[PDB]
Amino acid sequence: GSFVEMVDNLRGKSGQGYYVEMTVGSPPQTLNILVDTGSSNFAVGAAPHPFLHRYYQRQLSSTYRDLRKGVYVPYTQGKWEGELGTDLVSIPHGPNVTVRANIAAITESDKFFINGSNWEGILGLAYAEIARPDDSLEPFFDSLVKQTHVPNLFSLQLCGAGFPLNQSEVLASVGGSMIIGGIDHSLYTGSLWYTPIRREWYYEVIIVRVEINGQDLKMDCKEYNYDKSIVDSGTTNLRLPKKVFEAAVKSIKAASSTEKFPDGFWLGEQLVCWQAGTTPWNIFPVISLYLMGEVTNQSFRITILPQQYLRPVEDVATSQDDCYKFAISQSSTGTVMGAVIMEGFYVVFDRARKRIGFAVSACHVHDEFRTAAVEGPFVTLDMEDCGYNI
Ligand SMILES: CCCN(CCC)C(=O)c1cc(C)cc(C(=O)N[C@@H](Cc2cc(F)cc(F)c2)[C@H](O)[C@H]2C[C@@H](OCc3ccccc3)CN2)c1
Repeated sequence: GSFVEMVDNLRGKSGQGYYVEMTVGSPPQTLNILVDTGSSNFAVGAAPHPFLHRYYQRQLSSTYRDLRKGVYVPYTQGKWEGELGTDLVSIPHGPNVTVRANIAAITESDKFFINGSNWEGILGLAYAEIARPDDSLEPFFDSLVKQTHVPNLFSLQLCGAGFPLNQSEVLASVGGSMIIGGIDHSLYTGSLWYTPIRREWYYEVIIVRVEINGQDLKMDCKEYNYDKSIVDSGTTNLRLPKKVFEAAVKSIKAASSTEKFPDGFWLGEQLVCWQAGTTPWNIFPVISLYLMGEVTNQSFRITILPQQYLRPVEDVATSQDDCYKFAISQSSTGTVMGAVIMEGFYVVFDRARKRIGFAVSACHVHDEFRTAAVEGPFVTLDMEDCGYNI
């Protein structure tokens, strides 16, 4: 591991997001910021909000510059409205550099901030193409690279605990690592496999095959990427296109058929609980996603365990049972490889080489019988046809 200063700089959990500490302004104002590879705006609470115990105070920053422009960002989930400006930004546990970056000062929001998440802003790490108001608003990471010598690459190790973290525990627990400008080899085991970034807007990839316990889901691969497939730390669940979700759930139900679960469970809405330590991991199937490789006609697969797709939640009775929610849900906007999927892997966003790398995470949750995996190569033909074109 060559980036010790950035190792263990993340906190949080899949259900509320993973955040990194940042400072904005002069003198520096410390804020916790949601790491979001699924959007491209850097925005911070800039006005009192019931769920915020701190916010960006522009009038206290001598380096604050007003862009005299409003900004609106409607995500899939919530939304916020703000005022554009620029200011000096640093990452305490990051590269020892300070950059001037665009900042959306959030003045109004709806279903955006999360009670108890401990974060006050969002760091959109994707490309300018999806930045609001438009692509002229340079994203933070682009500014970082243009203004410093930091390599155009970042890597994420999101660490799920495998069990519930109460409010005090999640504040004292290490949630992972965001290595800015490099790859830290202590964060993964085995080899890194790379899939092409199809197009630079979201971190778009192409899934070419899906297996549930080795059984081919057997759908036209274009269905897996309808209308796109993205890697998104800002979404908890693995979200799948309607038809793919229907097929996957039918197969996961068939594989786990020795136990019957209520429809509410499969809808990702209700928890299921087992007596302490008795979660029947073995009845649940592993899920493999095959991704386009960088070599013509070659693919590789990432394999996740139910310890990734079943999200630990506290029992509504705080009892001693081990409880979980099904973290796979339906999408109308394409596949979203969310945080629960990212928790099984060290993910390298190699912007410089337009590729995303995956390796088994040194912090993925597993059991003595099965582990997450990244394996290759596989001969795969016509993978370009798996991509969707509007
Ligand atoms: C339930 C709260 C949120 N949690 C739990 C915590 C992560 C979730 O699991 C969850 C569930 C769903 C169904 C959606 C989102 C979501 O929108 N997540 C947002 C980031 C985000 C927004 C927010 F309001 C609150 C957040 F905690 C994080 C991502 O950017 C999506 C948006 C989409 O790109 C659209 C887009 C639009 C404009 C500009 C750029 C991109 C692809 N990536 C998050």
